[PDB]
Amino acid sequence: ERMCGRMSDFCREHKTTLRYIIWGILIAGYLALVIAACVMNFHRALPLFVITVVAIFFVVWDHLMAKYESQIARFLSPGQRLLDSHWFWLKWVIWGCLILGVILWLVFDTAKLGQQQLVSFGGLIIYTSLTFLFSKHPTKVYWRPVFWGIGLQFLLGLLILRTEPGFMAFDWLGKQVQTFLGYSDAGASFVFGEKYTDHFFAFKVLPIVIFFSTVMSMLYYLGLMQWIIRKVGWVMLVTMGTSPVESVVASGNIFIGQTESPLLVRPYLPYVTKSELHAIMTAGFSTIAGSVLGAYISFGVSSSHLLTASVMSAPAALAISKLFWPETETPKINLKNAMKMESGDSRNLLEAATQGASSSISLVANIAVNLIAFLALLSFMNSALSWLGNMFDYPQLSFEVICSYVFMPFAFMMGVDWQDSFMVAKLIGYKTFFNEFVAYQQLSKLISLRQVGGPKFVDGVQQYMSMRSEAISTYALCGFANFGSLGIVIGGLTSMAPSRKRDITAGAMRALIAGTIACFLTACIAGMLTNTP
Amino acid sequence: ERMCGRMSDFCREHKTTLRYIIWGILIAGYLALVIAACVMNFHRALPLFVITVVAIFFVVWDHLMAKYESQIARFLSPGQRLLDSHWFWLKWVIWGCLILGVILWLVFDTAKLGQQQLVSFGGLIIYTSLTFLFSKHPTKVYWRPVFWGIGLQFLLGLLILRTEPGFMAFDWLGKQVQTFLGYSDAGASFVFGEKYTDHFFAFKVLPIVIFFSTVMSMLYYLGLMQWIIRKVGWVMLVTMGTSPVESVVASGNIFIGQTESPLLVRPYLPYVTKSELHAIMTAGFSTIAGSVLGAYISFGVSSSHLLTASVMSAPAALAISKLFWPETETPKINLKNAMKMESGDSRNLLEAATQGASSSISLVANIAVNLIAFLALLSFMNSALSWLGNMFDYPQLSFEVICSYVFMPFAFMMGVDWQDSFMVAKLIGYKTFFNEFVAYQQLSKLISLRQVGGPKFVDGVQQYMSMRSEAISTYALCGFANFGSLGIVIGGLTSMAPSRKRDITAGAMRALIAGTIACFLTACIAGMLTNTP
Amino acid sequence: ERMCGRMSDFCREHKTTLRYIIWGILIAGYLALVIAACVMNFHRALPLFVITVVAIFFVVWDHLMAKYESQIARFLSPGQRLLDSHWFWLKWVIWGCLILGVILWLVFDTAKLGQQQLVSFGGLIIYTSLTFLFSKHPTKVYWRPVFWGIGLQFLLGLLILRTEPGFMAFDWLGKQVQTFLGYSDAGASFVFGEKYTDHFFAFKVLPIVIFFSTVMSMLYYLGLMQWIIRKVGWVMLVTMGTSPVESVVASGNIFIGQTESPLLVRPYLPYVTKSELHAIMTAGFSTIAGSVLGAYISFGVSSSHLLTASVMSAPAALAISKLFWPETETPKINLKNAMKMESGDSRNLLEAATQGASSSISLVANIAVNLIAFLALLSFMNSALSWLGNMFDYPQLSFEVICSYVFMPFAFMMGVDWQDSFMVAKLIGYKTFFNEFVAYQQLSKLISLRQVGGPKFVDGVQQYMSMRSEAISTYALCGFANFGSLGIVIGGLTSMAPSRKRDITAGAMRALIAGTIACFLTACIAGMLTNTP
Ligand code: NA
Ligand code: NA
Ligand code: NA
Ligand code: NA
Ligand code: NA
Ligand code: NA
Repeated sequence: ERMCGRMSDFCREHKTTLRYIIWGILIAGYLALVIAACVMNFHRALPLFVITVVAIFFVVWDHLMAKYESQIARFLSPGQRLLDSHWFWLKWVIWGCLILGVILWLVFDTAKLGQQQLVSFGGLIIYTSLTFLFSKHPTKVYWRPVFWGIGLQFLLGLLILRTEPGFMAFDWLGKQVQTFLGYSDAGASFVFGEKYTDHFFAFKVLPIVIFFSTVMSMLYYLGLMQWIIRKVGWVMLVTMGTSPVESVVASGNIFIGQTESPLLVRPYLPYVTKSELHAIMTAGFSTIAGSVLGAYISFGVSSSHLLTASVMSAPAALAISKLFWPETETPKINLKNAMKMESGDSRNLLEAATQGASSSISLVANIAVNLIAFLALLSFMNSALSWLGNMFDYPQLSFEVICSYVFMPFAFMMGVDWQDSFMVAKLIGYKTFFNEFVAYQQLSKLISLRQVGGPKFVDGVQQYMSMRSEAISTYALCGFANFGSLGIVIGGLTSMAPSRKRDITAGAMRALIAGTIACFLTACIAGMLTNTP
Repeated sequence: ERMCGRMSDFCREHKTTLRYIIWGILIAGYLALVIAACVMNFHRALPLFVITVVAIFFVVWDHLMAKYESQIARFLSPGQRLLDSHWFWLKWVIWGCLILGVILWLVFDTAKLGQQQLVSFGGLIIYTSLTFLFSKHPTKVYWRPVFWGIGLQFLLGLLILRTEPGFMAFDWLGKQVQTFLGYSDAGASFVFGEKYTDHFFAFKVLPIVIFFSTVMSMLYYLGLMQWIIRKVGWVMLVTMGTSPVESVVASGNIFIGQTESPLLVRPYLPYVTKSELHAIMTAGFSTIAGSVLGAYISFGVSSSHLLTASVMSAPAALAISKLFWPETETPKINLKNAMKMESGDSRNLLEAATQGASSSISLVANIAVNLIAFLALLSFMNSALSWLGNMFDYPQLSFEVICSYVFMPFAFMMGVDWQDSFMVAKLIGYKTFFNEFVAYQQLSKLISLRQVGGPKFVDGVQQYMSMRSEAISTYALCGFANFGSLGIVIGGLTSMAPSRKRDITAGAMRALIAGTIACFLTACIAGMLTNTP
Repeated sequence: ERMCGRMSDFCREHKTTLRYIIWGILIAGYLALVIAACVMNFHRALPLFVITVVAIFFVVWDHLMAKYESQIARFLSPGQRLLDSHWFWLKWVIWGCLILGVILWLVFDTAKLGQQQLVSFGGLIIYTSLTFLFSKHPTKVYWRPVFWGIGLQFLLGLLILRTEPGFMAFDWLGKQVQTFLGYSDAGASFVFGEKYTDHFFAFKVLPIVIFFSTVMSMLYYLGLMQWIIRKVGWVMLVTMGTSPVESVVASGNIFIGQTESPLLVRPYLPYVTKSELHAIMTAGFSTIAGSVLGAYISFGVSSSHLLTASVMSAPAALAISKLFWPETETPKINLKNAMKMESGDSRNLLEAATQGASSSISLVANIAVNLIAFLALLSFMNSALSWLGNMFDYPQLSFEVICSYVFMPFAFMMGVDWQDSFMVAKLIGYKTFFNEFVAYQQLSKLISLRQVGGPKFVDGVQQYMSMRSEAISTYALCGFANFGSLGIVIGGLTSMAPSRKRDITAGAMRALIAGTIACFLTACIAGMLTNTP
């Protein structure tokens, strides 16, 4: 077997030049297909040309920043030194201009929209002030991440809600998610048949959760999910001044659920502070997950708003966390260690597909059983309350009637008009005492009634509300914060870090309240930028 | 933050007087609603007045017994000393009166009802005598728990089956369980749709098991389930003279399944004797669980009888256990340690709801798969037996035909008439070789046919039986004793106490036989008190 | 209790003579029923007489071989010594006759059938030669198991495909499996109702997997599955010269899946060589399991071919394993230790039924979810490829079009005609990138279209292919080899033998490729023996 020995020596001799040449050939093939496509017809091939360009730019970009990091840094140092020399007097000029601009925007845009928009700005001040008064360390507050986290949300809103490019971008992005959730029907129509639509939620909606979970596991194997997380976590780290670990877990919670996002920093969890641990739990309570995103879109909830609320919830969570539990210790973990994300144990892309499908088995089982239980309890609670009410000639008493009054101040401060504030309060109740599946199922009913066009009042009962109030409700409800999830959060985190059980249990309730305040902050900014139709 | 420091000092200074005042205000609110209700209309508010009274009585009762325990005990000591002085001659007078009363009841009530009722009394003597002859220690028998356990069942039967108050109480109690199992439909109609009734057992019955499991976990968090268990376990402990640990696990098995009720005494399991371990396994084999109670009621099985059989099965199990395996050692665990029941790890009532729903996932999965398997095996066994029978011109041979003859003596001794004893024997077979889901599904068929009113015989084949025989069958079938559950019992108990694997394995088969005898004892007492229609 | 003491002494005194007499009475009862049946009517009782005879023969056979093993061995030694004396010149005579016979069979049978049959013989030479050239140790090849493993497949094919007795035997055997998969409907029609057929795959096909899994666990408790495995593993051990451990795991993989068959030798896994570990993984990739056999028959795939492919896949796997990774070490485990199979922990046959049902819960859950995911990915991949193709005026581009060209040479070498080789290539693709559920669902479509009788071409598109090509495809697709199963195999084996993780990971990819080559070897032998209709 001399030939077998020679072939071996060839490979080990020039392994780097063999495998690199192969990729280069593959790349040339792709580029040949693209250029040929544009030649045959450019307008038809435009989306394939755009994708190719943006990918090339980032590949080049990321390559340059990695090699010329030392040179770029020193080239920026003379400027940073000059600013720190004049910053003692220049800070009052920059602050004064920002304040002036906030006043001008209120006077000339918010005040024009109306009173409900001004009230939304007041709720932002009130929700923030209450977070300070009830802070763990009201004298230790670092105010930089509070003002940057609110400013970033406002900039995102302006771009996305108040410009055509950002509006067109997130309307397009939402329509792609709708098209993508239809592919699950091919799998659902074989396992459950052509009559799979006889059981809509079980045989059509839970397959979407399986498919999206499968896709997310493929993007983590490829390293595309980690590539976006580092980009977003760096913007928040360099503006807000937040620690690397809590910046990475916040950007990851935009796409990943609360029980899986701390795995992005699993080795370094036993050494995080009490404030970083609080931020890790707040970020999970203030966001949702991509696996369940398509389920809410299937109900009839706006895809654009869901995507916008999720992106705005990362800087809101860190701003409320750092104000509800500021940092009194010194952080140990550095940037390089936080940005490295130990990828899973999948040898190929088809093994990553099966691991994501197998992991979805327990998710869809718990979704289904919690909804059977919660909705049976509600039916019982409402029969008991009518039994009791009838003893005072008020058999209308319900869980909805009580929540319409208990949570109505929170909705009014988000800028919902008086009438609809009693209908939004009911949804805050469903989310708080049950979950956001229940709440979003009820909101979708209200959306459908309005689209039909029937009467708004029947026998003095309001049937549906405005579109602005459905928007504000979409942001307020976008989070995994509910009283029953407090134990699966504590347990899952202790499992990753058993040495910290004492600290985890102490920060979990404050983190759930901060999560709710974070989602309400997003709804006040949306409310102050949306007009009244 | 001086105000924050002052507010802190106020709370830590008078924490006891702050939280107590709050509860007192809440209590005054409740009482105000009740009194106002009765004022507006008393007859309508009666059930809310009754509930409030019985709760107040027990709260006061339990408070007095806890404080004045030492005084009450000594006040009873002069009487107990006098009785132990005259007990040497007074024991013959009390025994003679009891015997006389048993004879008078047989002559003037049982003999009037008929021959089938007298046979039921004979089966009680025969089942008990066989338990002695085949005892582990026939010379070590302590006879006090054998005669009290039978007497308590007879008193319960008289009260519940032979008085209007006890009959009305348990008929009312059963109708509340029926109303309560309808709330699960609100959850089932969303997850599975309006067509959830196209798949009755899977999409309507298994949601009842989820809902009841959810509710039981809420009552354990509140401490209401443990409060009833201590009351019942104390009556059996003070009459029968049974050990605290086996008295607590028997009363808990009325409400809790066999794999979860030993958790009521998990710390003390490595130190229980061989007789207490046998009793722990017998009690689980002689009872059912609240989670599956509503499933059998959905079939059409009487709710009152199921509840009565479960309560009577606790003193029957201990009487048969102490006769099949008497105590030859000294018990270590005392009363205070057995009555303390380490409650779970739920921080609130909505976390207790989700833990009970999540735990039901594996229960309903195993119920469904065991029924697919058992009913497919039966179809195969019956085709093989017809194939074989046809070789002798008897293609009617079946599993039912064989069991109608093998188990017919056991049914006749419970007081079932000759004809119907061959139909009850088939049900004993289904339970023994399969489970009590199969058996109760078959009994419900027979109940429906009788209600319809068709012919009782068609072509010489009896279609349905009497109502007394459906009652006796309801008691005989109320237990988790079947040959296939012997391994999930051993495994689950070893997990809790790995040091005792050797003892657990030695007492498991004797405990399964004792379980069956215990359920048959209940059916003989029901049979001797029920009249022939 | 003197009588209880005497009865005890009687049993302990003559326990062996008491329990043996009982079995003898039971046996006499069975024999009495059989003889009586034949007397009443022999032709009707024939299948019960045949079964009884074959059982008696093996019981006697196995008893004689166990007692007279030493005598038989020495009686054969003079013959074995004579052969090893004349074997130096007699080896050329036996080899020359075998070769001559292969030539005569090609000239006078294969060449008569046609060109597609001769090509199938060439593919056998080509697939085998490629396995050598790419071998791990091309200079260390022991050629005895390569020629015996191919010869055994050819003998099995001749017997089963080219004689009436073997054809009638495996057609009868397949019809019994069809009858047996109908009993699951009794269980499916109660859990899911009379409308269980509204969801065919979920509510009718997955109950077959539950029932077959239940039955296999009962046959392992009885020791009937281990009794067949030893018989088949001994033939391969005494002909091919393979190690005891890899002979036992190959025969067990005919009936048992790949994640459970190494449990037949769990204690001895830390001491197996690198070649035996490779063979253990190849055998699992080249076979299927009895639990999923009925699911493929429900699609419409031939029962006889599935059974034949499974039996032929055991000697093919060992022949390709020993050529792709020959043995360079010394094996430690001996025959007695490999043939002993530690049976499970079931105390009776009804506990073995419940353990097999409970184990099927995760199997049917993973089957269903992987199919929802794989079929949703396919729908997406095909829409993306049409989007891209349309940029060149070729919107027909699909995953099927690409696989019809990539895998067409592999199908042509198995002897599929030119036209149908593009349709078989699509199925090889489905299996490789997804699984054999997807592939067999697509093959069944093609079978049904042909049975209908419609047009074979519509608009230039071939709709169905020949019956010979459906046969060849049935053998090529009978294996659990796919890229996504590589991680559940590694993990499950490491769990059994954590010390070998390094070796397991190194042989897993070579074992998956060898698995595929093994299934393709079976299809070339089937193809060279099947005629063109
Ligand atoms: Na999240
Ligand atoms: Na949010
Ligand atoms: Na119980
Ligand atoms: Na019972
Ligand atoms: Na296998
Ligand atoms: Na195969």
